[PDB]
Amino acid sequence: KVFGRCELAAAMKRHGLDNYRGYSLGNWVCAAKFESNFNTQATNRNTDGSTDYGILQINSRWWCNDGRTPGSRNLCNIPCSALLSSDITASVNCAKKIVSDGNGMNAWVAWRNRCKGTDVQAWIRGCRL
Ligand SMILES: [Cl-]
Ligand SMILES: [Cl-]
Ligand SMILES: [Cl-]
Ligand SMILES: [Cl-]
Ligand SMILES: [Cl-]
Ligand SMILES: [Cl-]
Ligand SMILES: [Cl-]
Ligand SMILES: [Cl-]
Ligand SMILES: [Cl-]
Ligand SMILES: [Cl-]
Ligand SMILES: [Cl-]
Ligand SMILES: [Cl-]
Ligand SMILES: [Cl-]
Ligand SMILES: [Cl-]
Ligand code: NA
Ligand code: NA
Ligand code: NA
Ligand code: NA
Ligand code: NA
Ligand code: NA
Ligand code: NA
Ligand code: NA
Repeated sequence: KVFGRCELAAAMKRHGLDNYRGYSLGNWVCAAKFESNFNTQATNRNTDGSTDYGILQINSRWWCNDGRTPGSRNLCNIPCSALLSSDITASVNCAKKIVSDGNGMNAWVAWRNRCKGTDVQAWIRGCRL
């Protein structure tokens, strides 16, 4: 599923991401834009052989099991495929664990490089929330 910008903002807010660990909703929407272009089915392979899955490109190195990432962990206790669902529950629940692990949203390189310090409010501008 490819979410609309405000559609995704609403879904994230409902799932408790607005101001989760202090990160306003616009941060999450911005992260999602640059990670996946709002596409739940997005996948990308990392240089180390791990793979990123879903709207927030959660990595199989630590967070989900895909059966093909040697020496990796599955800290969200989910098959990586669950992160590709049209229902973003699994992605959000896992993102909550990731963002709580010490480095906040810096875990998402694209957030650090493209959203951090920017006017992220613009990402939820005009949305009925
Ligand atoms: Cl779609
Ligand atoms: Cl957009
Ligand atoms: Cl809502
Ligand atoms: Cl915001
Ligand atoms: Cl992989
Ligand atoms: Cl994801
Ligand atoms: Cl990696
Ligand atoms: Cl594995
Ligand atoms: Cl594990
Ligand atoms: Cl599994
Ligand atoms: Cl959803
Ligand atoms: Cl933080
Ligand atoms: Cl990570
Ligand atoms: Cl900011
Ligand atoms: Na899009
Ligand atoms: Na497996
Ligand atoms: Na799926
Ligand atoms: Na999803
Ligand atoms: Na889900
Ligand atoms: Na950018
Ligand atoms: Na930017
Ligand atoms: Na920010």
